[PDB]
Amino acid sequence: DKITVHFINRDGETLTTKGKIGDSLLDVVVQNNLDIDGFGACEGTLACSTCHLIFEQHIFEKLEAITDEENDMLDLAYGLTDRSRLGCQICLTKAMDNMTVRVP
Ligand code: FES
Repeated sequence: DKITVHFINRDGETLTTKGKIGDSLLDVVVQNNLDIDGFGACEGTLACSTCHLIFEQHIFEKLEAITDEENDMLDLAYGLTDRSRLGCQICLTKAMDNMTVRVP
């Protein structure tokens, strides 16, 4: 199944695209060639902070439990919020249809 995801880019523009249930948010950016500068540098291997996304609170609270490995890297991210995750760790579910995520 596919869902719609909106990305607010760091230039304030919204990029709307579709992703498949089970794909990571990095897969969504890559597969759809979204023009988000520098996003996903390390290719989803927890060796960068560049796939950092800011979530809506209601989505964030139902995401999978964060690992220490993700958290340690995420701690170093520019514009870290209490609703932040590394996007390459987050896989799409139907709860996320029409959600908005933001790139700081
Ligand atoms: S793409 Fe590097 S940790 Fe997510």
